[PDB]
Amino acid sequence: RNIIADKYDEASVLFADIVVRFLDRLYSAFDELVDQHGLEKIKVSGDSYMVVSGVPRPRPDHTQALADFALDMTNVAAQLDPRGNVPLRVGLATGPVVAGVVGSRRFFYDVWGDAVNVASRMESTDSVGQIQVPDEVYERLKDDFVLRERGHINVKGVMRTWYLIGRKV
Repeated sequence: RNIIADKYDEASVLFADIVVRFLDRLYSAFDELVDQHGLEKIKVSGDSYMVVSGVPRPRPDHTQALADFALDMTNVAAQLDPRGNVPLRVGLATGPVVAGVVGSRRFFYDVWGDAVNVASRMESTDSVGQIQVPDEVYERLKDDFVLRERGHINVKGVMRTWYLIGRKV
């Protein structure tokens, strides 16, 4: 009741692993590749890379479409590392799969109110480089913080706003 699942008698699957800054560099190029070849990257846990061909969108040439992808992928991994040293393992199969959507559930903290609205509008009308604030936060900071007025903006009425310069040292 939480999974929509569809059988595919034949698709093509690719797993890669290479296998902080370095990882993200490669993977961007792989993502670009996936988009170039018009293929589908599947989210998987723990640093391994997975691309599918023929799913969700069937392709008469699904295996070879993937094979071509794999060949580019090695040519990118090839160079493009740390010192002079990228070790990429890549695996391909073609056969039946099941594909579809998993209905997981998450729990997040969230906040609502006028303060959220006021904060939103303070950001989106802020002057670049500044921290913009209403009267209410000004009142709370004036003693310990130094602030300079901006003036009266229409906030989707009319409010006075201040820039927050810094602490008082």
